[PDB]
Amino acid sequence: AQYEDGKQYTTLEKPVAGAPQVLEFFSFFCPHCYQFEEVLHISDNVKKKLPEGVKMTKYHVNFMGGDLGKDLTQAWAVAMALGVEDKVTVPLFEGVQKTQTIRSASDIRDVFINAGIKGEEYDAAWNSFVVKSLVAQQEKAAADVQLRGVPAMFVNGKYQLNPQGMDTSNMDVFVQQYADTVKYLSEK
Repeated sequence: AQYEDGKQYTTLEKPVAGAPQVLEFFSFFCPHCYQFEEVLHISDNVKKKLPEGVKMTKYHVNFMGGDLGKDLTQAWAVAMALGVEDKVTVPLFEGVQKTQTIRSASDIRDVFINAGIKGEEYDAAWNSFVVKSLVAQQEKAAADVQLRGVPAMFVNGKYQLNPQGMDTSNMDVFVQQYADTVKYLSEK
């Protein structure tokens, strides 16, 4: 077949019930994740090809970057709670991987302040039990699929994208292959 298990995707032997339709995991410490965001715009290109009626979910993971890794998972919970993902994603990536100016929870906070989220509002969210449970949700989703690597994308709790199985001579062609695979898996 054109799309084959073990080629563009793998199938989870232990499927995950109730999982989000399109679920992406990333880390601000993750170099392919940086590429996926700034150079490839994977999430965006996937969304443009998904059917009417599907929501996309993106969660941060703990297993990279130790203490700062966890802080970032909490900050991403804050970003989801306040709905400011599209404002902090790039400066967090660049602060961690490019300028390396993010070294503490305070430095993460600075990114949000510079993005126009008020201090009061950030700190209130940071310490909120709504953010606690959003952190809990990120960890649980990752735990359910035994996640040891990012970037990762899962479709309907049953299929995992396999970007290693797609051509990388052309960045554009890779992105469309990725997105088309998501669509196909989606319709499966």
